[PDB]
Amino acid sequence: QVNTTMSVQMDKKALLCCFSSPLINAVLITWIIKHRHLPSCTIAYNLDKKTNETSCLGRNITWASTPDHSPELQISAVALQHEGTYTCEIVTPEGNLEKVYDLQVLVPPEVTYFPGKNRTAVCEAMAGKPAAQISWTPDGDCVTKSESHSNGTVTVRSTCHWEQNNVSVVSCLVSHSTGNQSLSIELS
Ligand SMILES: *[C@@H]1O[C@H](CO)[C@@H](O)[C@H](O)[C@H]1NC(C)=O
Ligand SMILES: *[C@@H]1O[C@H](CO)[C@@H](O)[C@H](O)[C@H]1NC(C)=O
Ligand SMILES: *[C@@H]1O[C@H](CO)[C@@H](O)[C@H](O)[C@H]1NC(C)=O
Ligand SMILES: *[C@@H]1O[C@H](CO)[C@@H](O)[C@H](O)[C@H]1NC(C)=O
Ligand SMILES: *[C@@H]1O[C@H](CO)[C@@H](O)[C@H](O)[C@H]1NC(C)=O
Repeated sequence: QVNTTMSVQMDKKALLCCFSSPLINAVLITWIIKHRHLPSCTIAYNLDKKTNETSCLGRNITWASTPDHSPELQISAVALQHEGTYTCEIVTPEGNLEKVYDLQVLVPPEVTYFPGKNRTAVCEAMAGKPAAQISWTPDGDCVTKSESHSNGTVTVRSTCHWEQNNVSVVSCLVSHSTGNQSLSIELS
């Protein structure tokens, strides 16, 4: 329930801090990783016996470094499969402690822009997470179509037409939390 929401972009490295203190007497540290559909996996470290185990092979999930006073999980390269709950269960001589992360994966859209026939322009934001928002300058008569994909990404495709014959150059803004992208299009 009490958790840290964390947003990480595709292909970037993510670091999930369990705690950072020389005072916490951790005997065993376990990360439990849960997904909506994908099966769960675990990385565990025995600080007493200096031994470790993993059921996360092929998921690019490891200990950032050997855990001591700053136990930290590392995702070397974030991918859609990484979205889920990351729970750090700490066993100390006094009892149990926990740190929960809710990891969200952001996918930047792949954009394209092009003029069409009869003073139309097309702006597309391919497979973004969340869906990108497309806006035009100046205002046109547009049709925007969004397609949700099974991986959680959304493709947005916009086609406009401008009445005013004083309009020769149009601008498309593709807004996204990972960064805005805009380009101007010369009408036919
Ligand atoms: C994390 O906390 C937020 C805000 O309270 C909540 O919306 C979300 O569902 C929680 N997630 C988990 C995995 O507990
Ligand atoms: C964890 O286990 C793997 C496989 O047994 C090992 O290669 C790795 O060095 C261990 N990690 C740490 C932080 O000791
Ligand atoms: C693991 O990450 C590396 C880059 O650090 C990447 O080349 C590889 O394809 C990734 N493997 C999986 C299964 O995600
Ligand atoms: C998500 O699905 C779309 C549509 O199949 C695909 O174009 C895109 O490459 C996928 N995204 C990722 C990050 O796998
Ligand atoms: C991206 O564009 C939107 C819409 O104009 C704006 O609200 C937002 O501040 C922009 N983001 C950045 C980082 O400039």
